Amino acid sequence: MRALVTGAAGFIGSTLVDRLLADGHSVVGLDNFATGRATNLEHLADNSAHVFVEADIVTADLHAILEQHRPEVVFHLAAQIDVRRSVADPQFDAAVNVIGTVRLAEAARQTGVRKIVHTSSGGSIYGTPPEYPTPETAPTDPASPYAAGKVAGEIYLNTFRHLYGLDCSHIAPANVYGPRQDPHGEAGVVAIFAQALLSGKPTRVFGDGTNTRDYVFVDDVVDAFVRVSADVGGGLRFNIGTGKETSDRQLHSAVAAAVGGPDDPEFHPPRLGDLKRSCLDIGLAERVLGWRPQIELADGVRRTVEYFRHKH
Amino acid sequence: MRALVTGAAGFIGSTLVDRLLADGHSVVGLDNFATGRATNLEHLADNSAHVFVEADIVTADLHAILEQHRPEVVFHLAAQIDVRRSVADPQFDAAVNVIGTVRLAEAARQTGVRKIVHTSSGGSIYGTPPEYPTPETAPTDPASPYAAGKVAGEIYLNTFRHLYGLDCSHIAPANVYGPRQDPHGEAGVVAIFAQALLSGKPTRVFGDGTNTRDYVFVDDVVDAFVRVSADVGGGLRFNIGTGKETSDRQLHSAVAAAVGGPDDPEFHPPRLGDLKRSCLDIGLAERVLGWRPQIELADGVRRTVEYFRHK
Ligand SMILES: NC(=O)c1ccc[n+]([C@@H]2O[C@H](COP(=O)([O-])OP(=O)(O)OC[C@H]3O[C@@H](n4cnc5c(N)ncnc54)[C@H](O)[C@@H]3O)[C@@H](O)[C@H]2O)c1
Ligand SMILES: NC(=O)c1ccc[n+]([C@@H]2O[C@H](COP(=O)([O-])OP(=O)(O)OC[C@H]3O[C@@H](n4cnc5c(N)ncnc54)[C@H](O)[C@@H]3O)[C@@H](O)[C@H]2O)c1
Ligand SMILES: O=c1ccn([C@@H]2O[C@H](COP(=O)(O)OP(=O)(O)O[C@H]3O[C@H](CO)[C@H](O)[C@H](O)[C@H]3O)[C@@H](O)[C@H]2O)c(=O)[nH]1
Ligand SMILES: O=c1ccn([C@@H]2O[C@H](COP(=O)(O)OP(=O)(O)O[C@H]3O[C@H](CO)[C@H](O)[C@H](O)[C@H]3O)[C@@H](O)[C@H]2O)c(=O)[nH]1
Repeated sequence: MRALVTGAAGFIGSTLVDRLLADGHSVVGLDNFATGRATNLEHLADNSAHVFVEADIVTADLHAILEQHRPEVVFHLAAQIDVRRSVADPQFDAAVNVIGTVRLAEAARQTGVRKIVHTSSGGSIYGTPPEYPTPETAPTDPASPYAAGKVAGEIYLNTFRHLYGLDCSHIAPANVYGPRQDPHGEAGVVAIFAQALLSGKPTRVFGDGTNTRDYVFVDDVVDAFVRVSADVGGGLRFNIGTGKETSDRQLHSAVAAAVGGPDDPEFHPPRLGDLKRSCLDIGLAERVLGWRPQIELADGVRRTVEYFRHKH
Repeated sequence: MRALVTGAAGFIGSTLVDRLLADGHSVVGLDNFATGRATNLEHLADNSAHVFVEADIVTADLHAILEQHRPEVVFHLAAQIDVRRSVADPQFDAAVNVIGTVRLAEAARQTGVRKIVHTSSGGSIYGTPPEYPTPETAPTDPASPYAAGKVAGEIYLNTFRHLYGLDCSHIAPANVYGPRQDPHGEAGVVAIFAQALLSGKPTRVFGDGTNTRDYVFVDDVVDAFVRVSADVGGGLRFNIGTGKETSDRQLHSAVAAAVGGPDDPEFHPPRLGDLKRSCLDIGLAERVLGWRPQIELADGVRRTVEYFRHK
């Protein structure tokens, strides 16, 4: 089928592109390189099945783009990704994550797109939830602007589903990690730890290091995207994680073990916007999509460290 | 208290301005006249307790404005109000209703504001609801971009409440009608019927005219805004309506009885985005705020028609 991936030059996006190409699809990648990198797609230069469009979802003529490329499925991964950045500038975050999503939906409903697969944030949309691991039936209760825009994105797509019959499902990942994740930002802790420890540069945890996240390997997330792209799970959000909690301190230890380096992080002050715990109930994804995470943290971390070691 | 009202040149907004001033508050009104009218505020020219700011919530320096005026409560009524327009231009609707709300919250949290009273849409946010009358416990299920943006506004304000402790409550009105509603606007059916029947111009219904709404008078809505502005109902939405259903067709008869003469409208195609039924459970507002509507449709229609006739 014809596929279009927004955020295609990014970590998850470029990985998804590779998978869709392997599955025999024609893929249009779309990105403005806000946080994505051309290097993530450079290996595709001579692949006729891939076309890249440099575009900002906030202002580009998405109607024209979709009219030309006629995707059957749009995988919407383009977003402002950093929780702290969303606190610092909530308007910008809302522009990219809400307005960008709205413009894309409005373009899509006009061009015969069958389905949009949205990227939510299973890690943050529930805020501090009533129970862990947290099912999709739990109320959204965002406590950062990033989380709020992700929620608003889902709701708008649900609206376009009612209005035009434009199908949607929402992939709501926990904390995704693996090869191609940028080690030089403030988000993407696995990447940050791996490269810093390989380079012998300082590392840090925040608060007392007891905050937990649910760490899910990129390939597993990509598989969920592909599964939900079919006429399955229409209208639904799916938590995409492992349902296991790892503390900041425990993560550091795991990455240090994989690197074979010291396990001696610095301790820095808490970050406003960051939840204390995150753990997803992944039963619905199993039931509806037949999806289960295959990669355990130890193995995923090893593969991530190797990515940094082999980097040219 | 010091109050700021966004959308103050509008129908509900200017009415709320009057109420707050009467209650002894100082008021800053803010509007860009997208749909509001200067005539709604012209009587305030000489009142020093009131200051008006011409500003667009999407682009204005809201931080500077709120820093200057230091409002304790912000009543947020500025919005793109038309469902059909939201379908025509979802991006614009989202810019005003979502981005505008986000910019206001971000300004408010930095400027010592105690509470934002948001205006949601009780009539539309539930979409086709699981029951009637519809309680606030019913899930939101918007079926127009307008409704979606209203829900998104609520959620962003709830977010700012968690993040910064900026208090918020959501007033979710049904179908508000009464004096100062734009007779020449695209929204406002009671205004449309009143204006047209007074002019002897044609009146029309969409679909087969079976679509129902909950008609709540402006003065009752304003009272709910006042009640919820206190330290009560934090983080909560309140349906503000009558809990009584009136169809597109049945309203026409009421207006014609008030105006006089003929009672025979046309019948045009349904419009994309418009729901079929709407009726709000108003129990929560009663229990929590002590709010009850005072004005019944017949009485409210008389008032509205009389107002329009006087011009
Ligand atoms: N990594 C995680 O833990 C995780 C899990 C849940 C949610 N997500 C979501 O996954 C998606 C991909 O994130 P990622 O981890 O690969 O990070 P990333 O930064 O590599 O991916 C985001 C991509 O979107 C692009 N982009 C940003 N703004 C854009 C705009 N206005 N127009 C066009 N392109 C734009 C960036 O340039 C980048 O390539 C995002 O929607 C993110 O919110 C990430
Ligand atoms: N009338 C109803 O039935 C009803 C009920 C539920 C919800 N609402 C909400 O009530 C509020 C008031 O609506 P109304 O019925 O008085 O209509 P209105 O059009 O008279 O009031 C809206 C006001 O907002 C102003 N405004 C719009 N965009 C603006 C912007 N970008 N910057 C600054 N000001 C801007 C308009 O100029 C106008 O004065 C709105 O938030 C509306 O969505 C209306
Ligand atoms: O140098 C660092 C960086 C981070 N952390 C810790 O690592 C964890 C994860 O932080 P990230 O910034 O890597 O990611 P987030 O938890 O902010 O991720 C959130 O945003 C993502 C988008 O980037 C996804 O949406 C995800 O679901 C959501 O939880 C936190 O507990 C943080 O304290 C450290 O200990 N040291
Ligand atoms: O000439 C007309 C115009 C409208 N209508 C009918 O009148 C009803 C009300 O339409 P309005 O445009 O007056 O208002 P909405 O129903 O669109 O109101 C919605 O948007 C409002 C904001 O403008 C509020 O948010 C409200 O809660 C929400 O239901 C509809 O059934 C419509 O079909 C007619 O019969 N004839």
